[PDB]
Amino acid sequence: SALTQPPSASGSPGQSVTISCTGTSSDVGGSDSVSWYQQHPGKAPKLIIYEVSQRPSGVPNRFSGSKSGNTASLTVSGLQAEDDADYYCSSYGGDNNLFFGGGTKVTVLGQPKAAPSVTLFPPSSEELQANKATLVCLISDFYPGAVTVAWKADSSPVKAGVETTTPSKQSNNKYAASSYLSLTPEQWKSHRSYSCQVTHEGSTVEKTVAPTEC
Amino acid sequence: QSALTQPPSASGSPGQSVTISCTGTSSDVGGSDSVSWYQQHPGKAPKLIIYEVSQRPSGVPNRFSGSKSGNTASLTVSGLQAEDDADYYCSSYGGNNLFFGGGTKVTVLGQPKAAPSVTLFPPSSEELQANKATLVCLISDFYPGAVTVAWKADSSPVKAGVETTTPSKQSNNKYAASSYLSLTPEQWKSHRSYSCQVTHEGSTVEKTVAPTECS
Repeated sequence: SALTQPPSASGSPGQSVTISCTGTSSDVGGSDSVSWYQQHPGKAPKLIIYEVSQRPSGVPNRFSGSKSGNTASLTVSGLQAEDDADYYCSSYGGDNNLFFGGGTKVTVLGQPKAAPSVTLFPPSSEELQANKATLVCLISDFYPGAVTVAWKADSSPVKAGVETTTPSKQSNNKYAASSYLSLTPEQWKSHRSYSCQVTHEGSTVEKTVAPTEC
Repeated sequence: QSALTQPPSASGSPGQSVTISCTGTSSDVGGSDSVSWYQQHPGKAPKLIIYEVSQRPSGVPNRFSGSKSGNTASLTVSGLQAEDDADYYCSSYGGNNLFFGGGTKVTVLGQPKAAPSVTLFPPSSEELQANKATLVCLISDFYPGAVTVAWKADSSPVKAGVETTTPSKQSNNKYAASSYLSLTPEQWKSHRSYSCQVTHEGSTVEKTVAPTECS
């Protein structure tokens, strides 16, 4: 039996948002065992409130928890991009039962546009010794999290051997991805250069690398 | 690092059994019979599946069993079913605070296992000229799509400046990710080496790179 949370809530940077967690007299209304967890997709939930109002060590004083009757509430003030996450409440009930809310996705509205930083790496000596010549185009610090990548061998398009990872949000709240091109040492040494062209929000960043002169 | 230690992953095929551990100290896991286990499917609420070491809440099948020996609690899932593929967490009371593990991803194998290809790249000449010395540890062609990365500066663990992408399925239906360490040129040039350690299916692969006079 789930506790009741709104599926979504939102706020702009620096604003406050309050989200609720409705249970029954025998769980939320029954004791001070209400906890709140903040979870970024693909990461473990982080405890932000326990015993209705208590913050663990390291949780900013911007997160406040309270309860009135059968409804617990979490308020997040001075919203920051890192606060954009899923929030789950829980409460013990009778008979060793532990109830969880269905989660609230809190959206921090209007986050700033950010162009990608692109760094193109030529093949490592270890992999060239291992008869491999992979290039990696590291793409970081971009927002929103959608990019397209094209590769060139000299000035010509590369139509095979390309993989680009699905962008993931990193600790600076901006996206990262890597495009990698698996070349043979012969393909790498036979061209004057390779280039990675990253398109983000209609603007392209191009980087070029060439076989070592060392 | 979480208060209790759980292995980052486990796997098995349908019908197999898996056992996952949760290690603490004598003041938490080994001090009482208060270990709880929680199951969580991506994008869904966690669910309590074991409490007080061995107790199953109503409706949790007997395929799930919990035990404890000294400072280590264990959860066994027998006859693995598709619905068991999830993240599993433990918790315990401590000397009367609550301590948690960092979670174990349990994968019900959907295709053959595949060990990752790990390629470690030193700083590129262009970024060094731009006063950056980012290293990239490319990890590809692995299954299950669960990986843990750690970096070392010489033999010392380095946590600061590390970012690792969430694994994503590539055109060959295997996973890829990259881990990048944002060093300054001073940090890069002043150490003997830097290493990328990739853990997958309980085994660790390490790659090391060191500065050169010419890039």
